[PDB]
Amino acid sequence: EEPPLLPGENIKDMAKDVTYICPFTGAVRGTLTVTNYRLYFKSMERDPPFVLDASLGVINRVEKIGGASSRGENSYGLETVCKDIRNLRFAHKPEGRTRRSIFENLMKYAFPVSNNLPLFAFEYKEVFPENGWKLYDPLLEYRRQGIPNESWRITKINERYELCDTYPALLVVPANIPDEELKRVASFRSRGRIPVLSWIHPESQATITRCSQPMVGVSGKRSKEDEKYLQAIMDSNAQSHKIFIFDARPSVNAVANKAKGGGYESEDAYQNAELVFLDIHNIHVMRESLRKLKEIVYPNIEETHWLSNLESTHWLEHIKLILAGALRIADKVESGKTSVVVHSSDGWDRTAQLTSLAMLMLDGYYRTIRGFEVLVEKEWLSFGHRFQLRVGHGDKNHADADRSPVFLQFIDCVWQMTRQFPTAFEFNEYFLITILDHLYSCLFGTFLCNSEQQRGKENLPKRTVSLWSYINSQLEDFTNPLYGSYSNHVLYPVASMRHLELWVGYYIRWNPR
Repeated sequence: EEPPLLPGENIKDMAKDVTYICPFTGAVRGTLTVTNYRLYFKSMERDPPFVLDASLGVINRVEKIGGASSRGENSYGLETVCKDIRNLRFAHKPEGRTRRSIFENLMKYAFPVSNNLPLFAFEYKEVFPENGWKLYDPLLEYRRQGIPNESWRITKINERYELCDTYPALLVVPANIPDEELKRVASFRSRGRIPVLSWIHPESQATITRCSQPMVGVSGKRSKEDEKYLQAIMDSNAQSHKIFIFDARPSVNAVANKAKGGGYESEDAYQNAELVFLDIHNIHVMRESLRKLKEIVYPNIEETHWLSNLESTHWLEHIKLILAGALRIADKVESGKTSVVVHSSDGWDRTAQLTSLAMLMLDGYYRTIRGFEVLVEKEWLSFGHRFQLRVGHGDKNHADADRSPVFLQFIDCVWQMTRQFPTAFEFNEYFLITILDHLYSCLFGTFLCNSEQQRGKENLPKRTVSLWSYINSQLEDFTNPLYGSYSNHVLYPVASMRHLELWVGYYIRWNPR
């Protein structure tokens, strides 16, 4: 049958008598349709009609299966490798002459950018009541935190992204630090990502600042400005008992960076700071782990060695190290009334996972649907997480080594806390899954581009629809009924291989059980 079309979506090609080789219920012949948004397969040869509907943005690669030298049944066809923790395989009849046409169209519309075409987000013409782009207001988010105040001021030094182009326009720094100062520190911190305020404790004033690695290099080069800057962060605390710096990386990776120009804050250089390594691996290790998870989870799980196989992917270990890291950060702020500086190498992957998770543990606001959206727009989008690069939107280079499931791990971690505290969050699992589905779909412009500056030049608010516009207009679907009965507004999940579950709802949701 015909695939329901969204305003702006059009059919680009369709093939009759194509067979979908379901790993769960056997071959099924029907009609394959390709639009500028989805891949839609439907067969009336079953009751109810078998339907397969996936957004094209989830396709990684398209492979031709079989050739002129193939006889087996359903041996000639196509297979789409998906970001969805699944693969879709279809069989075509050579005499039907549809494969090539579908292959080319799948290649064309699933990878529009590689073909001088626009991401569907720019074609989507739907209109919603609520406007997701007006949801997050920096100046106001800060006002809610009580910023600025006597210890922290707002600067405009980067209002034109001149200080750091992968940072937001407004930045909160120590009240006693001048702009010419920031410029000096911006020179010592990789990519100019200087330490800037992310969150402040409502009562004690302990702060969570974020940044990238210090350009220390093989020779212990220092920065009077950077050192003074961190000192200023400490002098901003009443319970002024030193300051903690959480370096996301394993000790050996931090040293290896020092060898290439980066590094970490030494004991000698920063006398009033204690640095802790959190052992969270790089994007390459994370991509490799997810790959292994997919192999054992789809299509058929080998039950005899599920646990040992899961252990070998290390996926849950990474989820654990990330949560445990966020925990260490929240605890030091809450209980230790101590300020913490968070960084890694570029301060836009692991650093974003840590700040946002600790903030979810510390600020109940972020646990509300609107609060979470603000969290994502704040710590992830505005701060420079390279979504476009990490997901590879509309780009056919499936082997790109910059692609890594960083935001997915984050969302996975948020889900874990949701399992351990069923009444603490106003949103539900469906809300997180939806966020992950649209992270790949490219229906909304929310997760496009690699920095705030970029999203400004592309004028996304005026050319694309915000995912939040869709969500906030049907909150019923994304509202958790248990929310509202949680007094203690500080969460402390347990980061253990015994308390963390593999998110079956996302990684294994395709089996018709």
